[PDB]
Amino acid sequence: MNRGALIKLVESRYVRTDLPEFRPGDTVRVSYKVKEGNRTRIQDFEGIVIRIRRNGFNTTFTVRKVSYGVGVERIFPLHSPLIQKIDIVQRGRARRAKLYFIRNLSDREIRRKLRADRKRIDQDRAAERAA
RNA sequence: UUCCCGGGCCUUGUACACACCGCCCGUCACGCCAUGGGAGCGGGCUCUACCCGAAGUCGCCGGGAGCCUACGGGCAGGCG
Ligand SMILES: [Mg+2]
Ligand SMILES: [Mg+2]
Ligand SMILES: [Mg+2]
Ligand SMILES: [Mg+2]
Ligand SMILES: [Mg+2]
Ligand SMILES: [Mg+2]
Ligand SMILES: [Mg+2]
Ligand SMILES: [Mg+2]
Ligand SMILES: [Mg+2]
Ligand SMILES: [Mg+2]
Ligand SMILES: [Mg+2]
Ligand SMILES: [Mg+2]
Ligand SMILES: [Mg+2]
Ligand SMILES: [Mg+2]
Ligand SMILES: [Mg+2]
Ligand SMILES: [Mg+2]
Ligand SMILES: [Mg+2]
Ligand SMILES: [Mg+2]
Ligand SMILES: [Mg+2]
Ligand SMILES: [Mg+2]
Repeated sequence: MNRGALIKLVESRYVRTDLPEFRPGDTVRVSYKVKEGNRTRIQDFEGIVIRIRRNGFNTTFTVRKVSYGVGVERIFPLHSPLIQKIDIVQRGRARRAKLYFIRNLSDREIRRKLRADRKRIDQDRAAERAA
């Protein structure tokens, strides 16, 4: 038997392919399904992805933002059915996979440390030319 | 005729005139009032140094690059 393939097989029913590719440092908008009262709604969480934790179907990513003077971090399963869509709002270029360090940085310092990833921005623009 | 008691005349000092049985000082005791000191406690104002920093004018850029061309330009946008 191949235990890995069995697991991949169980996971296959839940795997997602509709979400855009992004890297740590990119700024991302996650439209997330949420439950309140008496209804469910979609709430956008927009911020820098500081971490992508890979384990295939089980990979998760972490998005950090400042909300009314307070740092907030959300952890999302990359294949969650509660993510309606993810929008790339900016491409950042980091020089490491985990950006924990920006927790200690001023907004000004972060803006210096993560400059726009012009290579991947151009790529986005080259695509998005629809036939 | 020094002393005690009463008085008369002259004079002298007096913070006494209720007139020396006068006036009056301070502790202590009780009561009230205001202030000072006092481990500290609370608050107001202020000064200095540094960290972060909105809006905004100003200055640079405006390109791996968008839009308007009015194209040796402008706006977006970026930096300070
Ligand atoms: Mg396994
Ligand atoms: Mg199998
Ligand atoms: Mg909301
Ligand atoms: Mg942020
Ligand atoms: Mg849905
Ligand atoms: Mg006599
Ligand atoms: Mg006589
Ligand atoms: Mg006499
Ligand atoms: Mg005398
Ligand atoms: Mg006299
Ligand atoms: Mg007292
Ligand atoms: Mg006192
Ligand atoms: Mg006192
Ligand atoms: Mg005092
Ligand atoms: Mg005080
Ligand atoms: Mg004080
Ligand atoms: Mg400091
Ligand atoms: Mg400053
Ligand atoms: Mg130009
Ligand atoms: Mg400007």
